[PDB]
Amino acid sequence: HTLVWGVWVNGVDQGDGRNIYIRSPPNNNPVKNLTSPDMTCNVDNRVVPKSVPVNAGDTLTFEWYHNTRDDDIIASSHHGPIAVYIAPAASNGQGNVWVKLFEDAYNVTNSTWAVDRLITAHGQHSVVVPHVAPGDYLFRAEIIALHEADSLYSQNPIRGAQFYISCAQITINSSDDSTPLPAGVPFPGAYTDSTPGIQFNIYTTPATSYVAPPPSVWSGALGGSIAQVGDASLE
Ligand SMILES: [Cl-]
Ligand SMILES: [Cl-]
Ligand SMILES: [Cl-]
Ligand SMILES: [Cl-]
Ligand SMILES: [Cl-]
Ligand SMILES: [Cu+2]
Repeated sequence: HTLVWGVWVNGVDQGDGRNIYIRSPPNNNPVKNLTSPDMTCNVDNRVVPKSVPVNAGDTLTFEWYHNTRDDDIIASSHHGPIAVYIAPAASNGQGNVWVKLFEDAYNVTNSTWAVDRLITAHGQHSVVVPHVAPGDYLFRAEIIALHEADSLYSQNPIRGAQFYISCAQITINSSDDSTPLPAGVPFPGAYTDSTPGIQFNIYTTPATSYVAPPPSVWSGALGGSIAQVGDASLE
């Protein structure tokens, strides 16, 4: 159970974005139905009044929280991967538009899931803004909590993978457009019951075996991190 508070741009807090530049849902409950329209941008997908200005090459940091800013972020039980996707805003997230910019899943090197790292990072994870066309975009940050994912939601709706989805409105101002954005995948649609990484037993299946759901990270993506970029208590 987690939500996006706001974003940082090059280590500068853009302030509370909830219902402002984040298409915030009403609460922190997961999406679970893989065919749901709610897979696009969560349960209240609508235009919000502000879009955060960035330039290509900026570090854009999403900041998550549980109940209040800079709290426990997400329950530690919620082990799973983190991904970020981009789509042109005019799409409203519809059709074959979502391009993956970032994936972290299980990290053998230090025996962490992405979610574990997110908690350590005070809810903060980042992407480099890609060299796409100037204009308005949706950045879709997605946490998959796997603690109940040994069952399919379609078999038992009390369980299943849990999707914490947040769409931020981002305006890319300066960009040389050296990596034009291609068509992408649909949400809903890209994840199905058989997709790798949707049905997974963290209790009995080795985490080193986990494969995150496709699609693969786009060739144009410039990277990211899961790491604190600024101290929210420093304000
Ligand atoms: Cl839960
Ligand atoms: Cl950190
Ligand atoms: Cl099942
Ligand atoms: Cl990949
Ligand atoms: Cl490319
Ligand atoms: Cu939860």
